[PDB]
Amino acid sequence: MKDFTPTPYTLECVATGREFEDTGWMLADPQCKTPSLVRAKYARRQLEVKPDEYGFYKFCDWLPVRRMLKGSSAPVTYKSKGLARHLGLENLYITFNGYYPAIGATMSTCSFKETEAFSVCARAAEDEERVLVVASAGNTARAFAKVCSDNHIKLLLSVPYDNIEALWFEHPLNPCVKLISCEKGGDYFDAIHLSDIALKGPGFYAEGGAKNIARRDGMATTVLSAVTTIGRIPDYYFQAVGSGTGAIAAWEANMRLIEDGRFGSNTMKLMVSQNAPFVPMYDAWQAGSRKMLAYEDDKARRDAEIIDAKVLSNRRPPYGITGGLYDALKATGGEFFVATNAMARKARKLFKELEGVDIYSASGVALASLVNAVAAGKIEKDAVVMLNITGGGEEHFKEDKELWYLKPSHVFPLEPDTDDVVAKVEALFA
Ligand SMILES: Cc1ncc(COP(=O)(O)O)c(/C=N/[C@@H](COP(=O)(O)O)C(=O)O)c1O
Repeated sequence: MKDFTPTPYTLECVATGREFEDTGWMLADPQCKTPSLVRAKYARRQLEVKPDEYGFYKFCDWLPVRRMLKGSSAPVTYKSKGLARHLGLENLYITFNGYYPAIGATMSTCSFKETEAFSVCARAAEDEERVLVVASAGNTARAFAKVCSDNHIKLLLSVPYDNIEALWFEHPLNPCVKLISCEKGGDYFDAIHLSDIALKGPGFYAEGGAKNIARRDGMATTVLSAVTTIGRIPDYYFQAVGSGTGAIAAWEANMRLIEDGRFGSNTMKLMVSQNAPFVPMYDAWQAGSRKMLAYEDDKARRDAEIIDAKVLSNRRPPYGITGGLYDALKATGGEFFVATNAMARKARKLFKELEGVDIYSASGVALASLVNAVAAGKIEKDAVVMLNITGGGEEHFKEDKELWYLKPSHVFPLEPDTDDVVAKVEALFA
C-alpha cells in the first residue's frame, strides 16, 4: 500500500443535499423519504492520478475505498485510428475495458464490471462477518466471484440460470463464493428479486446495485481515464445501458471534474443505448416519463431472451429514482438510442476488423448507436467523442485456456418460498 490512506469523503442525499458521514455501507439517507441515491463528496477535490502500479486504484482519490486489493487493472483510453476514419471522425477516443494486452488493457475478466468489484470489495470492512449479496446478469458476477475468491470474501451471487455461461474462470474458485439462480426463463430482475429474498436472512448484507457509491465511482474510472488521457472533457459519451448505472456514474464523474476545474467546465452529452426488443428505458425516455412504463412481465422476459446483449435487460432499473438515469439524461442534454441484433452484430465485426479485438454484444450496441448517430448527422466531425467499450477480448483471453465454471447450489422458482430460500442460503455458509 506504500503511501495510501483510506479515501476521505462524506455522503450527500441527492434529493435534499443533506450531508452526513458514512457510518458504514450506507446505501440511502434514512432521513429522506422520497427515493434518492446518495453520492460521495470527496475531500480530495482535485484528482491526483497515482502511478501505474496502483492499477485500478490509481483513481483512489475519488473511490470510497478503505484499502487496496492486489492485481487490479484500470481502463485504457486511446485515440482511434481505424474506426475514426471509417466514421469520418477527427477526435474519437475509445475507452477499452477488457483483455487487449497490445494496448495495455489487462482486465482478465473481460469487462468494466471489474471496476465495480475492486471498488466495492475495497469499501467493505475487512473484518466484515456478513456475506455480501450481489445480483447480476453475468459480468458483474464474474468480476465479483474472482475478486472475492482471491481475497477470501464471503459472497453470495444471484444470477439467472439462463446466464450462468458467463461464470467462467481460469481456475477453481474458493468455496467462500456461492451461487444461486432463478429458474430457466427468469431474467435479471428475477435474480434481483431472489437476492432480496435471500437478504431476509441474518448474516447477509446487500451490495445494493446502483445504490452503492463504490459501484458507481468504480465504473466512473472509465471517464476519469478518458479525461486524464485526452486532457479535456469529451463532448459525447457513448455507452450501452441495462440499469444505466454507468451513465449515472459518467455524469457524476463529469460533475466532479467540473468542480476540480482543471479540465474545463463543459458537460458531456450522454448517448445511451439499449438492444431491441428490450428497450424499456428508451421507451420511458422517449415518452418524457420519469416513471418506467407498463411492461407485462412475461413479455419482458421473452424480449430478454431475444436480445443478443443479455446484460442490457433490467426490468427495474434506477431510472426514476432521484439522481438516476432520467435525471442524468435531463442534466446532460442526453439522447437515447436503440440497436437491433443485426446492427450490434455488424458493429462487433466492424470493431474487430478496424481496432483489432473482439467486443461483447453490449459494446456492439453502443458502437451501433454511434454509427447511427453519425449517419443521422448528430455528431460534428471535430467533436470529442468517448466510446465506452464496456467489454471485450474474451475470445482472445479464452484461447488455449481450460475454463472452470461456477454453477448454482440451488435453482429457485421465479416466485420462491421465502423460508426455503433463507434456510438454504444460511446453510450455504453455515
Ligand atoms: C459489458 C457490459 N456493458 C454494459 C452494461 C450495462 O451497465 P449499466 O451502466 O450499469 O446499465 C453491462 C451490465 N452488466 C450487468 C447488468 O448489470 P447492471 O446492474 O445493469 O449494472 C451485469 O453484468 O450484471 C455490461 O456487462
